[PDB]
Amino acid sequence: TKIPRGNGPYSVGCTDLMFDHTNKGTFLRLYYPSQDNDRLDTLWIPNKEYFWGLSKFLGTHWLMGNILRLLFGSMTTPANWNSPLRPGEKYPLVVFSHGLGAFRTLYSAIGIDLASHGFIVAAVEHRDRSASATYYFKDQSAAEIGDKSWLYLRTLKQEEETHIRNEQVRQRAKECSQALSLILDIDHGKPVKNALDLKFDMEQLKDSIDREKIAVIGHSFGGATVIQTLSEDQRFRCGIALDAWMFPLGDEVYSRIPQPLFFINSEYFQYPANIIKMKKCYSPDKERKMITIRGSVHQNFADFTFATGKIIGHMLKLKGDIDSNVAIDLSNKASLAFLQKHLGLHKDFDQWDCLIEGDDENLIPGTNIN
Repeated sequence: TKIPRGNGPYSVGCTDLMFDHTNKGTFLRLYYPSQDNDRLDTLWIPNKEYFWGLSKFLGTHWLMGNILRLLFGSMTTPANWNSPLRPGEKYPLVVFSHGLGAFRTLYSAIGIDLASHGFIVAAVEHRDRSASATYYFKDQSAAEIGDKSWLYLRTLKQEEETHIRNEQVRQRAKECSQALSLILDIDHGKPVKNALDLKFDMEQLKDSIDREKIAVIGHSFGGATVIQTLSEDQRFRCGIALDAWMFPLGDEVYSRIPQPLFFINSEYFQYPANIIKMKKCYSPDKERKMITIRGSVHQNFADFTFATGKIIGHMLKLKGDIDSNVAIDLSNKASLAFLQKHLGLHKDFDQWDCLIEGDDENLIPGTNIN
């Protein structure tokens, strides 16, 4: 793998939680501070149906699914699969929301970095038909046999794009809120039968969460999800929207977000109709920060920026002019300073306070669109 290891002092583990087993239950990948750093063996894209889903998203046919699976089917991401939770402290929690055509495992560079700095991160899989694929179980017996029911991205007609994208962002916000409720309930002793049979005992999460230090983070469709979630759910104390795609949001949302909100944009994705909606969030009674990463494209926030070499990266728009490792470091470090500021963490993340103001060779303060 070329997906970077976490830069923080904690070793990082990974597992999957589905509860309840149904299409209305919560599904998330958990990245967390590990007790042991035994081996970096987590499978990046762990089922073949996700390659079929990716293929349908990219508008290709049956054959490209099998090529992507041949290329990436065994690629790992640097986290200890089912490693025990590091005991004796309460961790801040991030709920993470993926963009259109993605699913829970494709922001491991972001999730492993936050975990290596002492966060638990819950990367949610959406059941809104925005994921390229996702699964659930029709009953408890199906969950015991591993007899998965698959759900693939919904292709939309232009006529319905406004209505359905707004219905999707509302469901997505409900899913971020449900996932938070699952983790907080486990933190306070709710017994849960994970619908997946994994060596990670969810009991370990008992009294492991710092309940006042909760953030929501998301990319693209996920950035819109950040804003919807903040508007509905004051348990989320701040939001970080990575290249927010603002189109799905209703105008009622902009006046309802008291929490601090951070926009981290790619230089090469943003456009005036998008930026104006970001600027409708600004108000002298609210904390809003915006930076742009110089030489970055949309995909610099996701794991596919690390999946290919420099030249094929640029050809496919998975990489920009900036180094993929340098982009994600600026994103993760800026995020850490912001989470230290607005969650009241007692760490050294304030060293990167300058990246929040866009003070780096590789950052623009605010936006090039200005």
